[PDB]
Amino acid sequence: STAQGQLKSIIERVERLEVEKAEIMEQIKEVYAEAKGNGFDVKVLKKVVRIRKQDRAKRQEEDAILDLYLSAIGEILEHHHHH
Amino acid sequence: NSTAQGQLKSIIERVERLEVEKAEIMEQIKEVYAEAKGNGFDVKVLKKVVRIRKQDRAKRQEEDAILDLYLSAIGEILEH
Amino acid sequence: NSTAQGQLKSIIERVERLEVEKAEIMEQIKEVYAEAKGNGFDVKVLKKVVRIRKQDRAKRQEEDAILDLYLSAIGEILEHHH
Amino acid sequence: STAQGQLKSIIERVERLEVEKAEIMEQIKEVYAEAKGNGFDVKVLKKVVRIRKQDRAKRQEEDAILDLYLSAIGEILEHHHHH
DNA sequence: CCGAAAAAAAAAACG
DNA sequence: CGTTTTTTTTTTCGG
Repeated sequence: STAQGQLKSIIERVERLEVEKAEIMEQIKEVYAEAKGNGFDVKVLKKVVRIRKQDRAKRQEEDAILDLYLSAIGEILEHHHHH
Repeated sequence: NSTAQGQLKSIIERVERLEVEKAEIMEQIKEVYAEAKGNGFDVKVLKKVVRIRKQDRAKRQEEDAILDLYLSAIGEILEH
Repeated sequence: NSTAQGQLKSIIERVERLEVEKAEIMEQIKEVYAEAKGNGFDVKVLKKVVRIRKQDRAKRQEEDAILDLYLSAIGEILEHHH
Repeated sequence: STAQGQLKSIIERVERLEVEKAEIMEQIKEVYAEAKGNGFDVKVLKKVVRIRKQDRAKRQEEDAILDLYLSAIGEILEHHHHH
């Protein structure tokens, strides 16, 4: 039936995507293992990745607000030029 | 603290790319579930179905692992 | 602040006693495994057996939970035709 | 055989102990939940409990070193009670 | 936001 | 010692 087929496609797509996600997580562990093999401190590395992630989030908030300012300026410009 | 730092950069950049890909996957999963809800499905029940199937596969590999432990223990006893 | 201080110490003290008890339990578990090891058992295999049995109990609990979801969803569909 | 019975008592004792352990973890979680219900921040509470645990480890190590000093002094005292 | 469920990070046991 | 699981903290995600 159509509902059985929809169910099957849902479970199938989710399970494939989660396979891919597990592959990504495993590759990340590969990078950390190689970093450790070259003498790096994995724990501080993970802390660095977390900190850079947090700073990146702040920058994106700043960029969205920045775009608000740019939008208001854009309206002021179009109004200035015509009339 | 010189020529290791160039490698450090490759490390962090590779990690950041991989986590980008990971977030893209998570987003696709969320999209599939939201479309399922839009087609009248209960996302919570769907996730429980996926969860149980995942646990069953994990158990099956676990039992393969205990089997391998048994065969190894026997071989260790018989070799020495 | 002030009045909360009496509650704070009672909380931390009860939790810390409970953590004492939990650590004592972990010690007893290690004792059982060590004595079995002294009797020739393979501790790793034993832990795997305990772990598999626990996974079976978890799986059965999950099956009961999804069963309840099915029953509730059926009740939802039927009770909201009227 | 006797090894079958030993196996069974082992598995049952461990499983009984892990039952007890899960009940204790539940009591801890409940205490934190009611504390939160009284307006506390659970995360900071857990951080404090962890810090006190770390202090307890530090003091017990230092107390063991203290015992080394006390024992050596005791040896000097037994030597003294001879002169 | 909450409460459960996944994942990351931290801690510890085993050889 | 270190590694390779276990335990805890942090994060996710639907409601």
